[PDB]
Amino acid sequence: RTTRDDLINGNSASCADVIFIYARGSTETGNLGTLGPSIASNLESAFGKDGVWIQGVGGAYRATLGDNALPRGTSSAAIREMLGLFQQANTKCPDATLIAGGYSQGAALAAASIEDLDSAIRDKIAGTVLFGYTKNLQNRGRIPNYPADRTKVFCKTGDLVCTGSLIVAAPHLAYGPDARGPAPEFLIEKVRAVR
Repeated sequence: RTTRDDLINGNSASCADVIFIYARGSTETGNLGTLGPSIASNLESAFGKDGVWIQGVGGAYRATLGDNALPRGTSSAAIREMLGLFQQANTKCPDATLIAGGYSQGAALAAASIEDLDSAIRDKIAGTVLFGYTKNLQNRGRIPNYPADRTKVFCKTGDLVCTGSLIVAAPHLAYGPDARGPAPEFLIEKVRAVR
């Protein structure tokens, strides 16, 4: 559904080979929102249901509208939450390949948490997909400290949050097809290339 806690509910003896951590958009449902379940179903078709753990960023990430106006596009508490989930994946499942994603405020959250990681865990994140990336212009289409070749930004023409605004126009609401197809396809290609 819109809530997946496979990492938090898993343990070191049940580790999947692939762990996907995803941050939803502002005021979205569960911990996966509108796009996360689509990405998860496509990953599960490729790796098998037991080949991948799906984990949304819940806990202290409350995905409030107002926190988009904070300097990094989200709150420091949300960033600590997603950093703790990357650390939990690295500690519980040292051999797992990580992949990540986020929509809107969740894209700003994924970018800030990846920036703030140490290199040992960051280098385990084989690919990251961002949709409606609210810091696209500000970060010049990149995630700080993370390679461009591991990054795939879905920023539709006319999605004004990708050009420095916070206005949500119809292209911001149109990432469903990307979440069902090219975004999980990119993550799967990066995981296959490493494993």
